[PDB]
Amino acid sequence: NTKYNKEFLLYLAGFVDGDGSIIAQIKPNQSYKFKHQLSLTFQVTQKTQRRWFLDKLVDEIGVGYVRDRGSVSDYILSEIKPLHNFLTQLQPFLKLKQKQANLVLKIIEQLPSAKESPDKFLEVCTWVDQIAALNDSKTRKTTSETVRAVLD
Amino acid sequence: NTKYNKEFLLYLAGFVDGDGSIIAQIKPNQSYKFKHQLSLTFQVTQKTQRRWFLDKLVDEIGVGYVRDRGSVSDYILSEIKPLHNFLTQLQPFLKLKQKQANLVLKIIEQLPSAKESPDKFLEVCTWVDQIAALNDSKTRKTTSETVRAVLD
DNA sequence: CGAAACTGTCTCACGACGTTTTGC
DNA sequence: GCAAAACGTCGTGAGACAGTTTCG
Ligand SMILES: [Ca+2]
Ligand SMILES: [Ca+2]
Ligand SMILES: [Ca+2]
Repeated sequence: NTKYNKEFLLYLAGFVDGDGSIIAQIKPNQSYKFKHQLSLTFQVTQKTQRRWFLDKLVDEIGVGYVRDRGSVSDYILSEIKPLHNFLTQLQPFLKLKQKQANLVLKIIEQLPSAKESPDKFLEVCTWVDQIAALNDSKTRKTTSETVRAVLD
Repeated sequence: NTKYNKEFLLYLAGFVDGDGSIIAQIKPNQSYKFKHQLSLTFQVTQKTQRRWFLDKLVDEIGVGYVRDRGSVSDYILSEIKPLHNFLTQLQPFLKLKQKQANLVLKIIEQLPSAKESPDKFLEVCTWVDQIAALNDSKTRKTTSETVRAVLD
């Protein structure tokens, strides 16, 4: 439950609004009660020759990791608890991705809840829809509508 | 000669390191003495549906303008004086583009002497080589080397 | 089972120039 | 003659997912 310096949050919020992404996904997966996993991800993408900057975010944020994918790299943070702590503090300084950060926080708080009702889980999936709508979504497939394959 | 708020600068620096570009160019033009114009530009690019963010920047920075170019728009700041003032205050919070910022600042401060000595003009055209090397330059064509057509 | 990771890629939304036209 | 504006383009450097797997 680390407390972040405001100057750091202000700059990073700007950077996140730029090269960052706040993602919410519904991943079909049979091992789950509702045959889908609710996935949340905070990420920052950057050309690999500049990964030092992402590695630094790992150290500064105190959690997450950097993944290499060729000419580009990403700082990824998915652990729900640290993500909630982080987005809570980052959120007030965001200008382009604040709505989605808030939706993510809202989803996180409703996870245990939605993981018990086919309709509560479906409501949460509705939140995921909104986040995707707010992002420049171009290759999305699984939506709350598709999860509504739960009826039967 | 406007003084910007620190939290505004902190956020913007991060956003600039993300979607911005600090540019220096040598534009071949016959109307100039040394057949080239020293052009400097600070710009922030964004998908046109988010043009409001760029329009808002024009108000917050107090100078500059937004141009449209298809699916994308750009906030542009070229006026050398407000540019110098703006970058002077932003530069300390930059992390990926701090070097190019200080170089632009330096080019501006040396512009006057650059007009006289055809040799100082080439040394300034050096500063611009440096800036392009720092950016992810890939379509550049006019360098200090080409300027050396100042040999007759 | 389920939190989180490992792995790959579609379609841009940017970055970083260049070329031309003004205007004092 | 130089500053600032206009208008147009190369080649990504991002964003935003998808899909399958690890293992307490
Ligand atoms: Ca962006
Ligand atoms: Ca960037
Ligand atoms: Ca970007």
